[PDB]
Amino acid sequence: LYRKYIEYPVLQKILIGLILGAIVGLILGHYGYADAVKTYVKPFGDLFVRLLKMLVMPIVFASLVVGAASISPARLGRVGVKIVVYYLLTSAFAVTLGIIMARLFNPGAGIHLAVGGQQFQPKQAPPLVKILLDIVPTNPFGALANGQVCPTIFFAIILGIAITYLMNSENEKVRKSAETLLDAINGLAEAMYKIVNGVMQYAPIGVFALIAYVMAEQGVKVVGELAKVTAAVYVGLTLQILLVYFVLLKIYGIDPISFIKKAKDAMLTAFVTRSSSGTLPVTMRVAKEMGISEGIYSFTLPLGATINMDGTALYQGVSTFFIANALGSHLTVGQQLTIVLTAVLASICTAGVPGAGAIMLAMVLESVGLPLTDPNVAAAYAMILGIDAILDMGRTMVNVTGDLTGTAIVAKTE
Ligand SMILES: N[C@@H](CC(=O)O)C(=O)O
Repeated sequence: LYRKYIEYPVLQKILIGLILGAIVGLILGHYGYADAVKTYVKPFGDLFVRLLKMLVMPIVFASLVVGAASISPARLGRVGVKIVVYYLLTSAFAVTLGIIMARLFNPGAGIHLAVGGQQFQPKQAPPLVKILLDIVPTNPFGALANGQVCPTIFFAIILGIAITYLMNSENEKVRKSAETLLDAINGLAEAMYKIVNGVMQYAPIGVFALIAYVMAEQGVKVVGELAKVTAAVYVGLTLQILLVYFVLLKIYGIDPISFIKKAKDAMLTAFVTRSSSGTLPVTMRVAKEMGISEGIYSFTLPLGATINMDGTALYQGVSTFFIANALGSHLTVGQQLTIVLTAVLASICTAGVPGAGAIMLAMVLESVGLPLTDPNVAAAYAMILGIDAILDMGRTMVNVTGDLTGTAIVAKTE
């Protein structure tokens, strides 16, 4: 409780809890009595997970309403077309590379990391037609509460475009009312951010508890796959950086070395801060240094940062393959491309704050193939959750660099 605790700024603090916990969990004989560590520690971690889920739902709604309504109807045009194409193609290629890398490493298992035995293939997922139908909400509040992310996305975009056509109308009462509504929702969003900042400080203890249980449960071989898949992701990320950007910058006429030189400044703050939003003003400064047009970067940067996320999509595909191979599941081609589409939609919906990235994974699993209710699935989810902390660090810099690439390419064409 003592203030100095909250005064230590180092995000390295989290890693402290990562290390100190694992050691204790690693010591099976004198400390790692599975039953006692289980009963005592597990709830401290479930508390962190439970708290983490709370942040997700309203942030999506408020951020999308404000951003879409303020940004898109105003500038809507061919610039929007090129940007949308770029973002969607990048998401697709990112998930493609994640799949290819899971094929290359095969990180998931040497022997089934979950106990298997009841790995029997899951209940068949619905065909694509009903998935696409679901994207539109059968009822807004009913689907909002129950626990569905995407239809809230739809409804929010709708409401925002509506308001934006609205405020321009003549009658003053209408303009005033719309303004008040918008401001209220924006205030809600700011509040949720302020809460995120706080939760981050409790996070370390939860990391400590979760990883301690993970280590003490299975012991030595949980770290064999864990690092393997870890590297599988990191390489998969670097490739995305090298091939995608160097090609594009090369094609349109920027020498990539100087580009990354310039970006390193923002990438440092993205990696260590573990958050995408605060970098956005740093991104605007970097663009002003990069030689990019004001209206274009002012339109694109917020919209890209909220909408477009590629590194997280690769992380989700690779984590999905991890789960599948740990459970004792093997994925057919149709299921693979279905994962492609579903992960595209999930990366689109993703929130944009540190931990949220894991949560949307639960969506893809539920949308296709493996349901979450099977205990082995949650068991492996627990293993993922720990390393997610470090993986997010590189995912942040990847996403920011991709958005910068998009804006600089568009501006260079014009
Ligand atoms: N906000 C994270 C992703 C996430 O947590 O969903 C990032 O930018 O890397």
